[PDB]
Amino acid sequence: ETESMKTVRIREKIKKFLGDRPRNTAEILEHINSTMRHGTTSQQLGNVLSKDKDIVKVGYIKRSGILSGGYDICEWATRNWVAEHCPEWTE
Ligand SMILES: [Cl-]
Repeated sequence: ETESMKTVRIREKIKKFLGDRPRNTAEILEHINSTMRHGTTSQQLGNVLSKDKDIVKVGYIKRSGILSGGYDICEWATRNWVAEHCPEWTE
């Protein structure tokens, strides 16, 4: 019922989802929100992903344009996935 309990539940779902390969924030949000009653927002999810040390940011695209407006897309992986697939990587 608590916000922490929800956040813990969300973290476990995200980690399972990211098991196979890295995914972008939009894909993660769609997955999470497809399997929870209320789910979360892209802003809140970004915070959760950043705060969870088991889930690491592996890429980014930022777009800006006089027509595009601006947006970012971030790519995330589990730390263990990175350790296994990029064994020269460190942070
Ligand atoms: Cl929920």
